[PDB]
Amino acid sequence: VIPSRGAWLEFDVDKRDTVGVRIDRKRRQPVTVLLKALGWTSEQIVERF
DNA sequence: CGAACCTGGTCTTGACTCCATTGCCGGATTTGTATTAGACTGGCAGGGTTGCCCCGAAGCGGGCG
Repeated sequence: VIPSRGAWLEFDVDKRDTVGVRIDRKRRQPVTVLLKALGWTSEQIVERF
């Protein structure tokens, strides 16, 4: 997700079957942690996915 | 055959002129330092976006003692 003058972010499936948020070129950081950082429950994730 | 002549360099005397060269000397300018008393109390900030290669370092899984 490329913005103009913002901050990059990526959701890359690794060598294993794990999706990972890389915000502003940080480390692997799986995406359910990012949804919980949006306050999304694990139940809300389960309902969504 | 001998005597003067005028004039080249070669040099000397002494007076005249003119300008460097300090030395003050007084003033102008300029370089550095100090001092401001109400209260103020943690920064903005884009280059990064390659490809490939070698290698050093962390980190964890794996067997292990």
